[PDB]
Amino acid sequence: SEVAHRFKDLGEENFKALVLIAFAQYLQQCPFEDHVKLVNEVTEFAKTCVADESAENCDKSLHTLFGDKLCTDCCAKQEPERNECFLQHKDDNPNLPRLVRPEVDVMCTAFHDNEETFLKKYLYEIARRHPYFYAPELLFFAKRYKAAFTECCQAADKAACLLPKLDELRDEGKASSAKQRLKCASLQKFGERAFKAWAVARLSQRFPKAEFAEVSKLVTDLTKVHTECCHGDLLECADDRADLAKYICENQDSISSKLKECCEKPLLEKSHCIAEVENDEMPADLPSLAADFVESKDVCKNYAEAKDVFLGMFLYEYARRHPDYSVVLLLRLAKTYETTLEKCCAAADPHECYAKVFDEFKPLVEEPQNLIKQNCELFEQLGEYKFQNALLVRYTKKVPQVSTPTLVEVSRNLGKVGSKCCKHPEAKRMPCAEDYLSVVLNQLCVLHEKTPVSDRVTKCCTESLVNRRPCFSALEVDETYVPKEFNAETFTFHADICTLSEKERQIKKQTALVELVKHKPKATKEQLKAVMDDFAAFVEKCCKADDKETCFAEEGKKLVAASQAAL
Ligand SMILES: O=C(O)c1cc(/N=N/c2ccc(S(=O)(=O)Nc3ccccn3)cc2)ccc1O
Ligand SMILES: O=C(O)c1cc(/N=N/c2ccc(S(=O)(=O)Nc3ccccn3)cc2)ccc1O
Ligand SMILES: O=C(O)c1cc(/N=N/c2ccc(S(=O)(=O)Nc3ccccn3)cc2)ccc1O
Repeated sequence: SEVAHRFKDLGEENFKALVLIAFAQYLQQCPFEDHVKLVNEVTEFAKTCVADESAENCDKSLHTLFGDKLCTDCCAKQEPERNECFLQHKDDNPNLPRLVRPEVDVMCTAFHDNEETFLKKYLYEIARRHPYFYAPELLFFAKRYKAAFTECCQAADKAACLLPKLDELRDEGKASSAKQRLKCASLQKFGERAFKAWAVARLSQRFPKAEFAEVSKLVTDLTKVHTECCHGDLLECADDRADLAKYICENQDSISSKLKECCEKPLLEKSHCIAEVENDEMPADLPSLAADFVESKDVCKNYAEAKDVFLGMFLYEYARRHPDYSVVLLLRLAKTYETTLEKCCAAADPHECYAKVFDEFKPLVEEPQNLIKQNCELFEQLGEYKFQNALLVRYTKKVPQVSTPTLVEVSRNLGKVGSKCCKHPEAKRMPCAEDYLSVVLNQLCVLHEKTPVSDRVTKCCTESLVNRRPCFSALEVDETYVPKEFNAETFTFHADICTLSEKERQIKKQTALVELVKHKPKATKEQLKAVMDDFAAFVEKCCKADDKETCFAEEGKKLVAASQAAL
């Protein structure tokens, strides 16, 4: 009796929350009350399984049960053809209104008037926009959301208290959503082995005192935990995630010294802590990697007798002594190793063939170090917004088939690497940057997957997970792309532009830049600035003007006319 097991282990509050997240992630377009009725039904039913497991239908699988509730094209099909359909029907870019924040008094009224509904609405709106949000982490976001409203709605300045907390949590969730999106992407588009490897590299860096067999047990469980959430099995996902947090905390002395605090925290806070713990102290006495991977007379034999274990050991051994290296780098190195081993172990004398394999790594390590430095110097100069604009023009030139909204979202997100990473001491910058850029390029990948337009995005996206950043970095301007033309409807200028929020002013200014590039992909920073200058002088003119709409319309014609025959 599955439904009872999960209701018992997770408890009423969490079960009700998980089931809702599941419903809002599948039927993203269905309204809040349609999900509320569905939640009440499964919760009512689960209670009649919790009271008596001996009841009918209580013995059915969660996959079979939840599937039914939605049906009250994918609904026609039955298990296993059932769940795969609803999965394939999840939307990374769902056509939903732009969620607007009400006034603080308004927000505090609704929370006081009804707490549960207020949080069910939060869980609903998030999950429906973010179909791959790590469900257990989402309960932690709700916990904090509730906890912020309890303190700020009773305080004197309800606004200045909550708004920064709301800004901190929404930035944190957008980041959580994007990291978890990459996890699912790695599992579904690349396979269990690609995810296994990624986790082996990270947990090796984070737990360098832990033995390979111990890093293996964790990754096996973490692969289970994440496959489940990505597949939609949110109830067992949240359970197995709690079952791993318990194991880690029991066997701390075999895993890490940075765990003591996390394990004394409540169950939601505990897993959140472990998921992002600081890497432990690297072991003092660590032999050279050459001893086992280059010099050892048994390399090829170990590569033949156990390719998965030996190559797994190499990844673990490099990663456990390289926390200044991004996981994508460590995986490029591990792949390179295996690749050189494939060649050399066929040759007459393999030892001389693969003898200078660590010298074959030398470029692969330098290239990210070169990128991070370059992009951070530009960051200290430009400050962020102008840094996004630089990336904007660069990426628009490489892949101009991509929609302006996707280019503006992604280039803004790429730009955010400077503030996020150039703050750390030079040595800590590469995992931050590269491991963050993979998350942002994964977004460009998932948004493009829905409506493929650029064959270059498709190639870099599908070709590899790990080589994605060098794949885009390597792209030059598109010389085969047919420049788009300007008209009366390219740009739309109204009075409202004047009173825009700073954020929306930037986004509007960036949106025009992408289009300007889409007009002339061979355009130069100065040519683009010249047109961007005239555009600025134009809204300055009409926003100050007596009429506004007549300036915006009259001068609007002249602006697009002057922008066409001059760069
Ligand atoms: O409960 C938890 O959240 C918890 C989390 C744990 N490990 N968390 C990890 C481990 C690895 C990563 S990772 O981001 O490097 N891995 C991946 C995998 C594929 C694609 C992208 N990233 C991220 C989180 C380990 C034990 C736990 O208890
Ligand atoms: O608002 C702005 O920041 C602004 C920025 C503009 N940037 N134009 C360009 C043009 C070309 C490039 S690029 O492809 O050469 N890439 C780069 C990247 C870093 C430094 C220099 N160039 C990068 C930026 C052009 C017009 C503007 O209005
Ligand atoms: O100073 C400014 O406010 C400023 C504003 C500018 N506004 N650019 C805009 C304003 C509105 C739009 S729009 O959203 O109506 N048009 C669109 C939207 C998407 C794709 C193509 N066109 C597109 C570009 C452009 C340059 C500037 O300097």
